Amino acid sequence: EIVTEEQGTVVQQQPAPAPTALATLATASTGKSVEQEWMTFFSY
Amino acid sequence: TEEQGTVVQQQPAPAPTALATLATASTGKSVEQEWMTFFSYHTSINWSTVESQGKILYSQALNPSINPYLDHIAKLYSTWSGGIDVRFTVSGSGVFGGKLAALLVPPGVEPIESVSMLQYPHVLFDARQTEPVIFTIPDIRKTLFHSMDETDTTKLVIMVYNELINPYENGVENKTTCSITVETRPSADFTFALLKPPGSLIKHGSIPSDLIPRNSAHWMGNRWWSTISGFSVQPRVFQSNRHFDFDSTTTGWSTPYYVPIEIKIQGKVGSNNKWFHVIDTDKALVPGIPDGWPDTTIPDETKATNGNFSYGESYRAGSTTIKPNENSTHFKGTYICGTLSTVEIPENDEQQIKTEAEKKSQTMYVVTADFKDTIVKPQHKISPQKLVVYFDGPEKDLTMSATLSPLGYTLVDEQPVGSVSSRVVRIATLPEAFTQGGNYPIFYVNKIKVGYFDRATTNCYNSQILMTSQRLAEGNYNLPPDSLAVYRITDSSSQWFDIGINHDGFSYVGLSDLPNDLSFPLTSTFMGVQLARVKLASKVK
Amino acid sequence: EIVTEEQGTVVQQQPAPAPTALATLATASTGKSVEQEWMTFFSY
Amino acid sequence: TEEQGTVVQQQPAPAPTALATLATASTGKSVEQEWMTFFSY
Repeated sequence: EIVTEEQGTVVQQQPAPAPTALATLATASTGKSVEQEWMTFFSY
Repeated sequence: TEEQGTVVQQQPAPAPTALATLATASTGKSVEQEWMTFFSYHTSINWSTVESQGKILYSQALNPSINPYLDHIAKLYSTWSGGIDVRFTVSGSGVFGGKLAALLVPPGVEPIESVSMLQYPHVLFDARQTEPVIFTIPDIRKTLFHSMDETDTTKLVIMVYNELINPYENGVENKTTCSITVETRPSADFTFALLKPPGSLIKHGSIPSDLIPRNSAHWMGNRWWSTISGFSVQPRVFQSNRHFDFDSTTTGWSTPYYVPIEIKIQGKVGSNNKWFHVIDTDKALVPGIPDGWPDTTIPDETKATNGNFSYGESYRAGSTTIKPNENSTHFKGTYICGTLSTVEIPENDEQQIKTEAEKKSQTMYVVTADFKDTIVKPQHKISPQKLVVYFDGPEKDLTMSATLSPLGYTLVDEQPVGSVSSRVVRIATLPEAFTQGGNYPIFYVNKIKVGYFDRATTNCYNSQILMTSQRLAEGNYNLPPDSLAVYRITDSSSQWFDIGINHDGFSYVGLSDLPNDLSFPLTSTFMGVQLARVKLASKVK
Repeated sequence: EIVTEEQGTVVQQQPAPAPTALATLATASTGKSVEQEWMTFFSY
Repeated sequence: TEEQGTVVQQQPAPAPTALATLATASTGKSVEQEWMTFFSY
């Protein structure tokens, strides 16, 4: 059959934490807010 | 609180928002980071019915590099965190049989090609897959985030569970293959952190993912400029000149490039010989030694007598034997170098030299050794004093400057160039690499023009590919001294084998001997970093 | 299997915009109205 | 009333307060002058 761009069966595996919680700890330390930060400052 | 600078009002104003709308309507813009809405080619895997249980067909660690877009963007940042989905699309025949096991190896653990790895939680997909399998690699870490230099992350491994099998296949020694394409898509929780000041370095060091060119067509040697044509597995590899390590250090006297050798000779009255001394040189790395001065020396001792090429009939193409005694050539193990010489006519006193100055230029034969006016002794420890040139040089007190460019080599025997410690020139020490645990070191081979023979050529060893020497020289790379920068080489056939680069700069292979039948139009791809203690992978017949 | 004259599964492509938008832009600049325009005017 | 100097906006911002929280959670910070909560030789 036909397979699109994100198509595909996703399998789950034993060693596997909480993606979200980890993400938060990162942005917490990082300070991430906007995805394209180079749009918020002037570059030489 | 306050932004530096004052906003002024310009007349031509961007005021319209509709313009944007129009743009959007005709382009169909939705999301801002499109690479997150689709899988993109990463690598391909050819699963063969010869590859047995336990073999690893794929092993990558979570890193921006496993994705085209992710990677190109990472160059802008200094921090990343999050996982990435890896989608495998197996495409074989519905009549085949076989399973493939997937497993996630936590950070701090190096996987090995053993079924032991399966005494750990693992899922498996079959050879006759219908819909793609997506494995999402979690980002297990003990730090709020990752530093662009970090490599020790979760590793995805694909091992052969049950050997692929084809019924319709003949019983005769043959083999069928089942192709599998690997793509990636950054998971939702994936993100780049702080921007990195363009031009800045990575304190701990950039990952060595570009030390070997993608096409073997751009593989020049760090010893001879000719492009690589083969490899040679040796229980010990060594070299010093133009060989750089990950610290960017070099025990040599030349840069990672090939440039003309500006030299300065001096002749003296009454000299029945033709060997000369080098008194000075312009462009030079190590003070006194000319940048690019050949790395090989003469074989044995011999009287400094004028002579020409001369090889017995033991060198006539057709004889599988060569007696090194027939070779009467005195300037053996010498590097042929085209030249453009000039003479410094002394002040107005006696222009008896203006005669030797107007003479046409000769091609000098360079080498490195000790020069006792009567006999030339082979010296493998270079110094501004052991620089020796040989040709039809003037027999009158003089000072001549020349600019030469190595083009060939005075053949000595069947053995390849620089395949022996003793004949390898060095200054302080001589870098080396020995076989370590199933991983043998290699020499990159390329052809070099020879002596008086026809358009013939002999083999020349090289410790690094010119580029590795360049990158490693001008770059800020890094990797644990107990690891290897692994790359996978694929020939223009179904053959391939991994190459690991040592911190010292030498390359290894997981075989005790590489094939000859290698269809040379080659292609290399970075695999990642592995403990040296693990046997480099390969699939060769 | 028998395939008719218009038979076929339509698959949607990732990089594709909304037709209706561009569509009208055309109709608007072009003034398109009927189809066999030659039905609406006498020709020499 | 006025503080000498002008505050400008830098990009890498300290904005996160959670960082502090994490610090605090793993160190167990309570009081600011710890030497006041115990006798010392």
